Amino acid sequence: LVIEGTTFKQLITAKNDKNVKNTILDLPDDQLMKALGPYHHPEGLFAPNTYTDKKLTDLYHRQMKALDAAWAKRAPNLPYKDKYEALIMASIVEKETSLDSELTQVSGVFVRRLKLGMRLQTDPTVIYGMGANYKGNITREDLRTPTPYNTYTINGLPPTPIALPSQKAIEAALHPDDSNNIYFVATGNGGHKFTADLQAHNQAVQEYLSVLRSKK
Amino acid sequence: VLEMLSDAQMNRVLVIEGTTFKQLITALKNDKNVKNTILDLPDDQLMKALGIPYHHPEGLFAPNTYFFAKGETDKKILTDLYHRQMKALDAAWAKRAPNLPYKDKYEALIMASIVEKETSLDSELTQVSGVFVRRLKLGMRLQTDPTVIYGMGANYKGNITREDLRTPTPYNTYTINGLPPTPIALPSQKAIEAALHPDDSNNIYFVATGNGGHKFTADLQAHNQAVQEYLSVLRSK
Amino acid sequence: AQMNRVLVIEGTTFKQLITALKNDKNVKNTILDLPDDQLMKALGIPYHHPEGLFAPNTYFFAKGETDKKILTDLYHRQMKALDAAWAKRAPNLPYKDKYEALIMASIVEKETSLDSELTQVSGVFVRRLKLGMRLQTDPTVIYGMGANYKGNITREDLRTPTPYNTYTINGLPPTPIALPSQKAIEAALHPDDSNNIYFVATGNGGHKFTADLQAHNQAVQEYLSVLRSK
Amino acid sequence: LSDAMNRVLVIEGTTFKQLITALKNDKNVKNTILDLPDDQLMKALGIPYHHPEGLFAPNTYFFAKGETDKKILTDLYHRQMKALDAAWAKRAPNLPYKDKYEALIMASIVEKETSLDSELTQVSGVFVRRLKLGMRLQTDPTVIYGMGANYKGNITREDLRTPTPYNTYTINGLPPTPIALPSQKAIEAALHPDDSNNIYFVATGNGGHKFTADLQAHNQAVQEYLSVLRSKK
Amino acid sequence: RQVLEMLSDAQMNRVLVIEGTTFKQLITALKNDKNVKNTILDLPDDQLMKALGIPYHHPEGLFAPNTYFFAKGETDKKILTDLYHRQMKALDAAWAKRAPNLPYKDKYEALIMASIVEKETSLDSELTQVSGVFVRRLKLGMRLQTDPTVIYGMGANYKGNITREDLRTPTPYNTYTINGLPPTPIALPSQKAIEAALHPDDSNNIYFVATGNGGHKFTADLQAHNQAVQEYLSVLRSKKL
Amino acid sequence: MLSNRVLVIEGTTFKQLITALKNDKNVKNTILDLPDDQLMKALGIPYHHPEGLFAPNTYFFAKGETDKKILTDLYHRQMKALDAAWAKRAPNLPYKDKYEALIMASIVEKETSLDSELTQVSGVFVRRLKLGMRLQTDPTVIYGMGANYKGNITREDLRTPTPYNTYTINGLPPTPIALPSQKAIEAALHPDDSNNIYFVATGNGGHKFTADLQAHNQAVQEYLSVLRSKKLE
Repeated sequence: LVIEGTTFKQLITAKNDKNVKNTILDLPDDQLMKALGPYHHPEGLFAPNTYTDKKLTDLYHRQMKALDAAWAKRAPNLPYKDKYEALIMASIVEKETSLDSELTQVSGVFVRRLKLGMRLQTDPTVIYGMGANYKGNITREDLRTPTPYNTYTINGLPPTPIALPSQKAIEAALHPDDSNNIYFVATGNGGHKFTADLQAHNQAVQEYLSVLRSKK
Repeated sequence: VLEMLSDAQMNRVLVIEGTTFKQLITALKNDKNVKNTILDLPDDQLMKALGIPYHHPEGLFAPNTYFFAKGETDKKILTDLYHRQMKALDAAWAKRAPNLPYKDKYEALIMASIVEKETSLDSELTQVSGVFVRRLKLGMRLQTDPTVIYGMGANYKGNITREDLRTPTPYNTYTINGLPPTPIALPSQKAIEAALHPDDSNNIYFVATGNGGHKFTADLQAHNQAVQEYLSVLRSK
Repeated sequence: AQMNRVLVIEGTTFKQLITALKNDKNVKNTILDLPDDQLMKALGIPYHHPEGLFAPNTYFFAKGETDKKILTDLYHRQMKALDAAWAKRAPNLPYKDKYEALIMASIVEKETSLDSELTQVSGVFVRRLKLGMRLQTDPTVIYGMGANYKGNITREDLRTPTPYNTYTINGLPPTPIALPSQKAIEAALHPDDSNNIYFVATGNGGHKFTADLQAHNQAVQEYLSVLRSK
Repeated sequence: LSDAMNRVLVIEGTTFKQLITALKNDKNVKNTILDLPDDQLMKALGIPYHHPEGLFAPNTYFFAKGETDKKILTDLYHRQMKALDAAWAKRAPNLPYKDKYEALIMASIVEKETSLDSELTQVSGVFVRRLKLGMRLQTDPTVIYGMGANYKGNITREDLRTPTPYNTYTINGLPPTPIALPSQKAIEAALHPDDSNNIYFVATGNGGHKFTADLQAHNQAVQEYLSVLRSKK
Repeated sequence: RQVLEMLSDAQMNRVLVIEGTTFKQLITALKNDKNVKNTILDLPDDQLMKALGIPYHHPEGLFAPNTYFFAKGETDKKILTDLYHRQMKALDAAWAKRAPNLPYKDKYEALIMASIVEKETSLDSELTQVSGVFVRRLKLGMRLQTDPTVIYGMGANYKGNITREDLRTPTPYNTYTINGLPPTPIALPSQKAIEAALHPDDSNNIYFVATGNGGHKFTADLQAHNQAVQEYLSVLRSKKL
Repeated sequence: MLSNRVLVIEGTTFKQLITALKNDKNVKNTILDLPDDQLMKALGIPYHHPEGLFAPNTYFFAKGETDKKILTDLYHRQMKALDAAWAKRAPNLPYKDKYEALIMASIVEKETSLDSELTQVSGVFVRRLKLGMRLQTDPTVIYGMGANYKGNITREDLRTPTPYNTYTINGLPPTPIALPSQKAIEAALHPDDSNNIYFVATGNGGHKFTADLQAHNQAVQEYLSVLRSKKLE
């Protein structure tokens, strides 16, 4: 139905079914958030799972229930002011990995960065900020252009989520791993290599280059 | 392939997460399709028969739904499950987090079995491991009931008593310091990964809520608040 | 007839070819298991090590033919191609003799899959040699690791001074590292006119070539993004 | 192979006019605008160039029987500009082309000067260097093209002596337009010349050429080729 | 004149590698030599074999025992590469001239057997005999049952004792539990041991045991072997007091 | 559930399959160069000739696997198919045993490319057998000539008596002539309800089936005209 990591817009169009008619679906999103019954932007507020126009409503409740549960049992000394920032981070974490085993590790990388004052420098934020201007490839001019969601230029979390996060992604966002790693790069054989200093990261990226050549 | 992912027409062997080696032994002894070559070995003689350099076999065979040729020898299957489990354990050890209190990967497997038997929700795996990991670093005894059951062994009739908790076995983490001598169950790859990637927290206590989860805490007064609360809730049902 | 076919594909090793003839019923094994020095002496080839000296192509031979005839003919075809290309070669090339050209042809072969880019790759390496820079080409490191190569290279691998490691050695490796094609040899002898000394895959089938490390690093980042989307 | 059956094969080195005549004499292709003057044809096809030469890619094309000419040619033009844009984007530095059109012109010259792929880069080099040194390209296909209709399959000494806009013995630099339809390999070669000092070359008679940087070696080679070509026939 | 000049060669450094030694002993002895420059001695063994150009994965048995002479200040890589070349020269010479119907797949198996034979005897006169016993055993499917192999397999786990429990534990090198040759050599064999591995003696003997007075007794049936073992037990037991 | 991709195509010969196994790095060779009698002895197959006994399909076998497992499994798969089809066969068929059905299946397989027509071809041959007519099928003549087949057939080839020549012998050939698919086996055992005893290729895909010689000859004339028209250059 709605798979973790998908866009809100992705769910909005999938408006193209017999069972759901276009009642409030083509309304502007701000006025639509007013109409649906409390966030200004709709991204991240609907729970991905394998489950009338109103049903979105059930998913929202299912999503907020999940977040509330996760926020209630959350870990101490987290750099989140409120549950919304945790949801933003959960979205960031979700699209940065496909393996559950690494969720906490990814979360750690970003959580620690926030506490250390570092920019998150995660590509999905910029891809999201450009949206329809994304041509399947990222260049230096893309990363240097200040967007509201550009985590290479801004400090801290972006204003909103960038995708629909899962319950596992929320819990991971609220339970980072105990490590010093603040970098990670795909291994090329499935997964990521996490590191704590830039030189180790560049070694890992070079390893990723070699495996990717070998995979050719 | 996507069915190689779920490890012709053949026999379907299943190893369930949290299960003991011995249960697997009985399940193969109760399968026609596997030939009984070595199922009644003493554990020392069986570890020698399979080539496994460990003295005791617990925890060394990976839970998963596998397919084996109808008629396969038992040793074939046991060796392959051993190789798969050690593949997972070596992989997890290679990418482990720093400053872990494990002398070697065997201790990681031990704790992975403990964590596996102590938790029901994957979301809490890292947390449970953390509580135990921190305890090991802080010198606290693990005080986990599944270890006590394992230590009682044949003397376990599906229920434990206060005398059971006070009775010194080699596996009783209320009486011994540190990890027990061997694993106490067959851990999943997720439990091994959790054992090697504890969460960033101060909690060193936890107790079940009753709906599959637990309340985690960092101080004994808060732990005791939560436990008396759970005792009250669980008694009523 | 349906006479025996021995297929030699470009980029394969001599060892692969030796095993391929040793696993053929139709080919007689007279000298196939000899050490390389004695084997080259047995065939009359004046080189000490056999890599790169046998031309890749699809050959047909009579069932029961000798290994020595087959290898002599492959050596003669490769040397025909090499002498021809060397005779018409470009000026000012940094090769002492045709053997060094063959080494470079093997490197180029294993470093590229599109014909259109062969000369450019050759240029990159030719220039590096004229500039005194190390070639820093991974296929040589793979060859140096040999049987210990499992499809991945580690930092300890790149630092290991093997005889073929172009990150640690200066110049060309001691021998070729594969069986090069004719076009790869021609490219070795006709580098392109450019200042580029770096290249990295684009992700869309080709490579991006550059002359400075900053541009190369931008290109590598672009490749990382492209591979991420797919 | 390029598919959309009718097999329109356009071989590299052919002229645009040849392609137009080969399509007007094809039963399977509908003839709508092939007999219009070329300026009107370029306006009708949407192409922004004044002259059509070199802008339609040689290849083995398979269309639907009964296809319109405009589709066939628009597809060929778009394919050529795809190749040309890609090649210009990845081109070598310090090239003497002001824009991609000059590169395509040069690709046509190179294509008409060689039959072996092995030599394309070398041919391009010889000419590219010449452009940089101010030397005239002195390539005969250009003069043939400049004579145009007055070319009956034979060239005379005064033909080479007569100044046409396409005569590279009399003009300095490149001719005003391409002289043939260049292949993808020829465009790439034009944009990636070889590193050599050679500025002369002459055919061997077996399909290849001898390249050199000095006139005397060139002259030895030219006489040898002259002898072989006379003695053969 | 210069015939005896060649004790071995490469005022002068005098490296000496003894028969029966392990690779590891040689590397440590090169690290504790002032005159040998340590450029690559501290590498892992796989990467070290690759650094030297050696195509074998494991370094054991590939460096020839002899008393050599190198320039004072010589690099380790020169030393090890030349010792490797000398060992492979000996091995190729012996493999090319080897006896027929031998149970070796390749020269590496011969080198493994040479290492075993080297560790199993100290008298050159008996080399051929020992190799014979092991060679014949391979043809008959019998396990070599040689203690130096199990010692090598136990590695650090060896305190000077071989017990029935030690002999019963499966190692990759345990010739009581595996059939055929171990995965790698277990020591550095000498030229004589390589040749002996490739030139077994003509007999039916498939058993042997130390005599106790220097040498071994070889036998063709187990009863003779057990009588000989009893004789060796008595001889050494008396030497205990 | 498509049974390293080892693919055996319908209508291919056994000899082709052996060569494709012998031309594989991924499959190790133990008995591929044995004579066919001795190799059938090796695999345990009780038939004297190996043709027709191995099922075409896309397999994706495990690399570095013995040929004997692969071929015994293919033999068993096709013999399972054949027994299944024989058990459910149509009544009054002129086959003495399942081997004749397999032979006919091979003939049918090599005689048609459209699945829709299998039964029809099958019918034509079955009826012919009941009426004593010769099958007069060219793939049988090709197989009978064997190594002597140069891609072309002469009238003397069709007139030369081979053991497999269905222009000269009555009934089925001694063995199959290719490896038939299961669809072909079933069609061989389920002929169509018709009186047609002739068929000829159309040249535009398919065949024209008829019940009388004059209609068949008309169809043959049309096919000859069409096929001559298609091949010009």
